[PDB]
Amino acid sequence: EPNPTTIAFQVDCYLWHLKKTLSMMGEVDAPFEDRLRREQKALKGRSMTLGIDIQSATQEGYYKIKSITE
Amino acid sequence: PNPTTIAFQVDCYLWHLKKTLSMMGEVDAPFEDRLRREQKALKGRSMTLGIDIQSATQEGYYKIKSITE
Repeated sequence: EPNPTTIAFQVDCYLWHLKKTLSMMGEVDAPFEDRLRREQKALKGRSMTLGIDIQSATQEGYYKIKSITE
Repeated sequence: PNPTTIAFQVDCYLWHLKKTLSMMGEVDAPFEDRLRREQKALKGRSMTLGIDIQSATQEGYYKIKSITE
């Protein structure tokens, strides 16, 4: 019985860190990095609702993505 | 290269990840709402780019693993 709403937040947080990383690396286009600015305001708003640290959650998301793949 | 294509590859493979989690029943309904809405977006971009989703997925996989940790 793990918690879907928390996993979702963690995964969204990590995926954002992954997507952002590629933008850091100049490998993506402007709309991609625009969805990135907005997704960021989104997670903050969600971070504040759930009361869950984003740095903390990125870690867990990273873990979850790794388990279903690699 | 090029940035629009990479971005499409990443989006598609990331979508495949999100759906996998959706199927595992490990994410909630809004995440699944985002997933279903995104799907119709990606089909738009695919017929705009001339890039089939399956193949952009395959590509997306290798691209992300190379930055994974």
